[PDB]
Amino acid sequence: MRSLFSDHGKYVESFRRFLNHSTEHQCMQEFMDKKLPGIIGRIGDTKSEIKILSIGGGAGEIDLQILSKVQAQYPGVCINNEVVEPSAEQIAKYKELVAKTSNLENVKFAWHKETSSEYQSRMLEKKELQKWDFIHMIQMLYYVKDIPATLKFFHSLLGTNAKMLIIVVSGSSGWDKLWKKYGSRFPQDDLCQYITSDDLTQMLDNLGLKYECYDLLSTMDISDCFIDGNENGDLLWDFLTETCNFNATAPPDLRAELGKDLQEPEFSAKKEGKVLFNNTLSFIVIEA
Ligand SMILES: Cc1nc(N)nc(N)c1-c1ccc(Cl)c(Cl)c1
Ligand SMILES: CN(C)CCCCSC(=N)N
Repeated sequence: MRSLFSDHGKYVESFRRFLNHSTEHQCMQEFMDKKLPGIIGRIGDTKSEIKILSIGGGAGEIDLQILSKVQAQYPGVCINNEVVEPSAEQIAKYKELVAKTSNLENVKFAWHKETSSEYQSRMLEKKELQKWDFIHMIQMLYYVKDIPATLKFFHSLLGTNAKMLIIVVSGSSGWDKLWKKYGSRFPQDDLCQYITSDDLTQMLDNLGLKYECYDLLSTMDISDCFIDGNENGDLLWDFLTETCNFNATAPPDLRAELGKDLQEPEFSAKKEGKVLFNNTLSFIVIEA
């Protein structure tokens, strides 16, 4: 039983089934349209340049939505958007997207193929720390080894009136229930750990930082998960379990258990002839 984190194989294909089967994207887009404006309201006050740091930037969809809200709030102001991302593949697509968008003149990008850790250490070696007006870590803390040091570090880079935004699954989502109850019966991949908003808020309370946490409901249609032999439903099985071919490798005593739970009022809600795994997201805003 190997971790789906296999890398650029079943991972990607399973991920895709996750996107085209959940409101993951719409959920974040809804937050950027209704809450982001208020949040970035003063990050550029008194400045002739706005510095934005994207950790785990990814492909850039949401990144681009963020810039747009920042731009309408600060017409004419140059923006400097740096991106910290380890995967060349992700960087390639991010670049492609930029070259197709046309409202990006006052915006200059720079991409760095490295991890947030390499960034952290490599920046602790130079001179004094460069400050940022806005930093964001969207769905990537799962891949960080030392979360506390990471949160203390990046918070120390926040300039005057600056804000840091972080997004992970909610402590009240199905994932939370899925990991607590079956977390150890799933392949241990030291490349990623389980993290919910509960864990994050406790680490933030302990670090003594001031934050605000908003939850927003999202779902993942796992209807194909109850249709024996459904090849797509099997795909979702791999993403959830973080295991390749979960259906054909997992103890008959394991899956048999999951079936009953992936339907309970804690894991998923049922309606319209559908089963919707709870994908609630958390948006934490950390003040400088
Ligand atoms: C929920 C989730 N959501 C997103 N947007 N990306 C992910 N990579 C995960 C995920 C899936 C399985 C495990 Cl084991 C862990 Cl740590 C994280
Ligand atoms: C979707 N998934 C393959 C990989 C994401 C890694 C961003 S890692 C970082 N900045 N330490």
